[PDB]
Amino acid sequence: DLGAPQNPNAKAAGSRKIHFNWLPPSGKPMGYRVKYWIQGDSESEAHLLDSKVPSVELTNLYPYCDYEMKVCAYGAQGEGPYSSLVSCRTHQEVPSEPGRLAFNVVSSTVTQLSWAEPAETNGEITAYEVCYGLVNDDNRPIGPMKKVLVDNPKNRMLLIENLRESQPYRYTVKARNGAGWGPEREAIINLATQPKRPMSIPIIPDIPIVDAQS
Ligand SMILES: [Cl-]
Repeated sequence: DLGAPQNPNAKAAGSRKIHFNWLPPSGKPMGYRVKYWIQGDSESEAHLLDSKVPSVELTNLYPYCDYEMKVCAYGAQGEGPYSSLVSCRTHQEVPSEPGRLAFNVVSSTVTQLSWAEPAETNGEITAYEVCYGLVNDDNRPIGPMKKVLVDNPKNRMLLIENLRESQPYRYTVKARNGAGWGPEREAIINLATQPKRPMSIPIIPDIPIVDAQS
């Protein structure tokens, strides 16, 4: 009789891969079948992976995601029983870019900047960082970018005042999670060419409003 594979054991091998191994059972196993799924899913949603050796690498997994898996051996009698179930979480990976930058332009020197959360957070987002700087026409920076420091970096909007009139700026936003910073979303805009709309600001502490010429 083919026994259950023994000491099933899984470890994350990145954000998108898990290595799962086990000890061969007694009884002339000819190979193994691994079933794996996202913790919470059903077993018609389970993936089935064959292997000829007592380990596999699971691939094309979701970052920062709990998986469940188990493995059986097969041989002359067919399939033996499955191992006990093991769980393992993939690593976080940096988020994707934030959503496209939205500018609500108030005046020739003031604009609100906002953005959607990254389509793939690949973890929990703990901060955004906004940078901005003067550019010419080739998106060529004129001097250094500035980075904005704020009390609550999880907010997805900023008010920027005292920008240089009739001058284009590049703005970037990136997001951070436990794995670090992802790619930036960039936009280049000159407030002079934008239609203006007034906005209301509550007179309260901690409004995230930044002076562009510190
Ligand atoms: Cl990976």
